[PDB]
Amino acid sequence: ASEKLTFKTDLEKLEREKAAQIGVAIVDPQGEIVAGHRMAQRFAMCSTFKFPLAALVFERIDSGTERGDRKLSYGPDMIVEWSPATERFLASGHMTVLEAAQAAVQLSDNGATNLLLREIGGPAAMTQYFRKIGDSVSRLDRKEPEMGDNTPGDLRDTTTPIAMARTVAKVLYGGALTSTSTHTIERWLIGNQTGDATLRAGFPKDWVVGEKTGTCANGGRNDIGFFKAQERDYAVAVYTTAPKLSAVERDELVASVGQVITQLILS
Repeated sequence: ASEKLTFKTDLEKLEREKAAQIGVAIVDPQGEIVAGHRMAQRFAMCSTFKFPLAALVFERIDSGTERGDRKLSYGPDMIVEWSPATERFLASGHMTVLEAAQAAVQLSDNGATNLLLREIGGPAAMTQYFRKIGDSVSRLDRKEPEMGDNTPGDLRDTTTPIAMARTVAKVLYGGALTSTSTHTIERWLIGNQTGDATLRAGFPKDWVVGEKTGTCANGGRNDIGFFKAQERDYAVAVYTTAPKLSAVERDELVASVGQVITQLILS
C-alpha cells in the first residue's frame, strides 16, 4: 500500500512538473492488475498497435489463412512518412508478410504497416482481432499516418493502458499464439530498434524487456510490452501526453516512468 502510494505520488509529480498525463497499467501473465495510473483513460495508440497487428498476422499464419513467406507487391504509392524498409525493398517490388511484420514491429515502418493492413482487411479487421482476444476497448479506425493525428478528445484509434496491457498479456502469456509464433514475436520486441531511450532505459539492465514504441502528433509518446524481473513475468502499457515537452524530453519522461515502475516492482 505504501509502495502503491509512492508509485502514484511519483507519477503525479512528473505529471505536474512536465504538464503531462501518464497512463500506466502493469499486469501479471493472467491480466491481474499489479499497479496503474489513469489506467482506463483513453489514449491514442500511435504505433503501439503494430504489435497487436503482428499478433494478428501470426494468428493467421498459425490458423493457415496467411503464409509468412507470401510476397506482397507494391509500388511507390505505398511509401509514406517513415518507411525505411519499405523504401529499401521498393525496387525489388515486394516484401513478404514476415519482412513487413518485422519492419512494422522493430522499425515502426509505416509503409510496411499499411501493406499488412491492406492484406488483412484494413482497420476494421484489426479491431475485430482485438475483440476476438477479449479486448473490447482498443480500436483501429485509420491507417498510417493519419491514425496518429491524436486530435484532442478523439476516441478513434485509441486504447486504454489496462486494455492494452491485458492484450499484451493475452498474446504473450495467454496462449493466443503457438509457442513458435509467441517466441518469434517476443524476440522481435526484445530486438526492437526504436526503444533504446524510452521505457527500457529506465529498467535495471538485467531485466529481460521487449517493447513497441509509439509517437503521435500533439505530444503522444507511448511504449508497451513485457518484462521479466525476479523470475516474474509482467505485461506493461504506458501512454503519455506531454504537448509542451520536446521529443527528447518525452523520451526522458517515458524512461522516468520506467524508473517509477522499477521502484514499485523492486519494493
